[PDB]
Amino acid sequence: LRTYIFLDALQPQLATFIGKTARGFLPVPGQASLWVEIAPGIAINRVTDAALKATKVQPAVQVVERAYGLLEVHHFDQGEVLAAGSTILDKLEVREEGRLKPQVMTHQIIRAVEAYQTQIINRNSQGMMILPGESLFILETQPAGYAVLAANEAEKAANVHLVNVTPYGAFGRLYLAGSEAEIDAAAEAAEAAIRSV
Amino acid sequence: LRTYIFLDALQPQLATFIGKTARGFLPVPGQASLWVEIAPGIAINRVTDAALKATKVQPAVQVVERAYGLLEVHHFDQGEVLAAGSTILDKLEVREEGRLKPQVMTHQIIRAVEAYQTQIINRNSQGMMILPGESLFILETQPAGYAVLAANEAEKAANVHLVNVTPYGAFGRLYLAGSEAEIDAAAEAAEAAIRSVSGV
Amino acid sequence: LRTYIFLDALQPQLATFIGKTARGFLPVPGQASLWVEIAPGIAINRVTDAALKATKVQPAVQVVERAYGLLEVHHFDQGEVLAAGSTILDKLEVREEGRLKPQVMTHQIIRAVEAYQTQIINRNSQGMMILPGESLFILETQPAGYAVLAANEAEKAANVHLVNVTPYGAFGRLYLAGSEAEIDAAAEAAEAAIRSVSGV
Amino acid sequence: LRTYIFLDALQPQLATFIGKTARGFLPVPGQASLWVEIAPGIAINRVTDAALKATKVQPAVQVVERAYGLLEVHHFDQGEVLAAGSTILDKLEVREEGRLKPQVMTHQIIRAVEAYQTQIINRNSQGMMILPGESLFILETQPAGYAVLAANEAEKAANVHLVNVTPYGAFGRLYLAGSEAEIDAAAEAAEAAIRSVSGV
Amino acid sequence: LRTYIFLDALQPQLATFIGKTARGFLPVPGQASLWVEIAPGIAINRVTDAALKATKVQPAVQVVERAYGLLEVHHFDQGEVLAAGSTILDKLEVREEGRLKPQVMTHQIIRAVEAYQTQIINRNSQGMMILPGESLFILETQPAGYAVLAANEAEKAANVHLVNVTPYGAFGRLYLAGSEAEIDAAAEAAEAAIRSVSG
Amino acid sequence: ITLRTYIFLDALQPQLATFIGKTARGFLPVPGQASLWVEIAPGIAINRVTDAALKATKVQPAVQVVERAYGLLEVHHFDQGEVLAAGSTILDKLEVREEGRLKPQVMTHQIIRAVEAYQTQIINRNSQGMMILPGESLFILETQPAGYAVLAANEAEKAANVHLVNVTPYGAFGRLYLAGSEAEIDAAAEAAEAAIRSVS
Repeated sequence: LRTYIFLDALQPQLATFIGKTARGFLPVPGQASLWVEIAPGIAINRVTDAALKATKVQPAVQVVERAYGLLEVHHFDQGEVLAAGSTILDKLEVREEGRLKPQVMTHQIIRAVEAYQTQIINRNSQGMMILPGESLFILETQPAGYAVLAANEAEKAANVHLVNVTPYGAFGRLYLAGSEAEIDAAAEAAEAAIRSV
Repeated sequence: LRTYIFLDALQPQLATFIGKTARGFLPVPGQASLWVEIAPGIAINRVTDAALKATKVQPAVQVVERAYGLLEVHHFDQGEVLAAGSTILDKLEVREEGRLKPQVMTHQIIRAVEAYQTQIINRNSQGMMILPGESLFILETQPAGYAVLAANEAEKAANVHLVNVTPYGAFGRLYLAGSEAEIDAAAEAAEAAIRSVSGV
Repeated sequence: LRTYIFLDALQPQLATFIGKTARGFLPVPGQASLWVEIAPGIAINRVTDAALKATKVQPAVQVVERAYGLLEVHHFDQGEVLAAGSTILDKLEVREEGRLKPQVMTHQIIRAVEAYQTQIINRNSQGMMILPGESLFILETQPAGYAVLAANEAEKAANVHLVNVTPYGAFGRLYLAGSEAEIDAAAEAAEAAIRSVSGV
Repeated sequence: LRTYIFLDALQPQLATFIGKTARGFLPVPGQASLWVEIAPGIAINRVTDAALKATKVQPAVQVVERAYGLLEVHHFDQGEVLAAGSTILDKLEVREEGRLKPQVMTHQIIRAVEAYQTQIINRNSQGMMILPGESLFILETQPAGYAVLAANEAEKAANVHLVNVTPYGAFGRLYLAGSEAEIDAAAEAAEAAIRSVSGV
Repeated sequence: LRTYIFLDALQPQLATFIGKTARGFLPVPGQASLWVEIAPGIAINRVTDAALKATKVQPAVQVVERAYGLLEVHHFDQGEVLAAGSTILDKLEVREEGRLKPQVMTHQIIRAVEAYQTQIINRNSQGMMILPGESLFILETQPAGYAVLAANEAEKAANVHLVNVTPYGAFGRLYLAGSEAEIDAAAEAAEAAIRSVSG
Repeated sequence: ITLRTYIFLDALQPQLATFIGKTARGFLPVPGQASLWVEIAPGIAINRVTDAALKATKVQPAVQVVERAYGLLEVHHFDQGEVLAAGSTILDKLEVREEGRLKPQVMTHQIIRAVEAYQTQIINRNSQGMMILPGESLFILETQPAGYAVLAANEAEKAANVHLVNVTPYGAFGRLYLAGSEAEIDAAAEAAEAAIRSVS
């Protein structure tokens, strides 16, 4: 069990980013959302099947990457999602606390990003544009799944733009853009959330 | 000469969108930008060559379509971009006014788009994401090259988000997202810009 | 109103194929499914919005192609889908029978396809694989949206494999694979379904 | 029958370019290569099946395009490929000279291409890279399938680089790069090759 | 030498899957098929060159991924393929047994997969589609190359559908779909095949 | 921060610059420009390096790749002083000196003489640079960290008449493919290996 984290309600940009990029059943803002990462990757199919047979949740994500596998299930009813999470933990025979604790590989604020840099960031991103002169928050977590918690709590806490989030792979990466003050608040919220796991 | 439109200064989102999609030298906001659409599209390489050998402009775009060809050249110095444009028009043996006059084919404001619909829009888009509940402006131009004018002027006129712009084909398509009030102003600015262009 | 076709229940392979290629809310087998193709295409966003604001349907497909636009909406409740259809027709200010009557443009059965040909078919397809020696049904419809009706009814009628279906463009194209007799039955049902559609 | 051209032996770069882009059985240099373009395109699967059932040829290419269809079949032995053509001509009730006689719609040499322009060309190309300062030959043929003859004979006659070739659509497009002298010879050989083709 | 496995005759779905996804000279059902995986990845070009210079085999696959390299060569004549393999081993100065023995990290049957889950599996797959209500066999091997043996032997033994096989990467993954009993017979034959190779 | 790669190229050779321009996501260079490559871990932290170089100099970035584990930056300018000023800024920022970089090691280096057509066809289908043609020799080089592969490419191209087939200077291992005559490949390989060995 690499990642296990429950989002009580998806913020609009995160839900929209998942919808623009994920392969599965799109979530909408406000739905509860549970994320589960495990190894080996292909074995996530066992987790998905358990959750879907037990509850009415819908999966936005089942990724099997080089080494790991990641699942998202969602529903407008928090308890329906939480019911799916309990089922998953029973199938895995581990409790919520047996999850790997998230580590922050990088947390940095880059002020007044130059146009040359935003152009490359943006060409590699599918979320909101970072525009020249905006501040950039970059967060790298390990394992990758927890990046969504940082993204959701940051968006909840400040007026910022979700540029990109990658909650799978060796490392989970998050890009936010906004004014310096809003990015400061978004960064504080994201970090306070990762450390609360 | 189908399209010959000079943008005095690229607005930030349009410049960023070009940075996301162009296959040439990426621009940056504030640069002057000339877009030239021609028929036949195979001659675009000769037009590009004329502009580049005469001036210091950098080309963000050269698209050879099934019929039409599109070029973008830019520079911070408007003089470089207009020098390139003059070179092009003189080679084509046309005057700027000889360009096709653009027409607003289709224009629609869709208020408070539902979440389901913002997903299909977003998955077909590379610009800003439209969020559920935002209003959507959809514009079609003929010829298609002029859609970058609608995008640039809309962004100048209103606090809207550029979701996507496609300035090549028979019709140029533009998608903007924002509040209803912002989209109202962006829509009018986009349409007023298209109709302000003299030509054939 | 180019295409307007109601599918009472999505067959498993067609629903799975939509799940593979659609950029909207993926459907599941057994759901009612309405497909709407219009000209001008760009106006599909207004059609989609009207259906989503009026009903609980979810959209699997919204394709802005070139001159046409295609929408799919679905729901397990046939009533919600029919309600969305009437909402669309009223928004378009047309009646169902005002749709273009579809025509079988081309229909072919290739018996016992060679391995060298199945490789190329499969590389241009996202559905089931056609295996060497299986028969291949190739269908073209006009308008293109009705191709999903041919696919759904063929799967209803025969034990065949959905290789690929493309219900957007000037002609809709369908590829099915299976034994000769089953392909004969699939082609019959697909062609009959197309001819059973009323329109102009 | 739009295109019917027999290439006695694929030249190395053209064979390599096909290997890079085709979705069938990759050829190698020196093999005989027959290219068949037909209308309607959807009938191409039926022509492919006839050729494969009658001979040992392997198909590198089968593209069904919005109007036309293109097939490539090849074999180390010219006879096999000629046998496949003989079968295709019999299946079509047409002779070799019943093909459309191709014509050179466009032919341009752009000398000393600027670095900015070679970038965009290269990002839209899968063959050899054109390097800054090299000359660029741009040819268009109609029917499009004959563009591979222009490519094969240009490569036979001159030390030039195949940048890209597209043998389908309304026009076949050929981009070559090299020194001014090499490109001059390649252009003349290409144009002569197309002129040497008989047909309606 | 990470993977070295010989398939006497490619089954139809496996051959077709290779044909739809591989970058190379596409094989056809019935051809003999040899798979070789090594590290360093880029060094697979030496292996390919030896096999092609010595025999008439055609390569369906030469993948250079993050870390490893994978080759497939095939021919209707098992003799050409076996001659190509021994040439490879001769050039590597290795014997067939010096290969890493494949492990079985994941092997699971998921019965009656829900439509939500099949839609995702399918959107990530290029083989046959798994349909809602079918059973799913999932198998992971290390090294990845050996997945093709499980696929070929599974298809030979049971009426199942090849959904996907990825014989390159850190781990070789196999997805089969079908009825539960047929999937059980397929899994039986696949697992027996994997653990029956020395190394 | 771990400084995996730091290497300065005095002048980009034509094929390398063209390959960067054909493949990279950024502001793409032209031949003759000075080029600095910086690879670090953690991957996303490359953004700090980029920011420091851009805020202090006029360099433009051709590359900022954040892959599975590492991040790679390229900055370039015709004035070597701008590029070296950017490099000094980066090193001062990272608080490391030039020689604190990970020393590159020639991992795999091999020449494959007279490559068969079956093999070139696969290599080419997996490559974006020049073609390798059957019968040409192939130089394959692996480097660790991957960033230093560009030095081998540039010096190999400077030293011999070879073709850049592909270079991947990011990932776990940096890989270089060159094609040419046996003798030209021999010289290119020697020049490439000597350069890598000479990095402190």
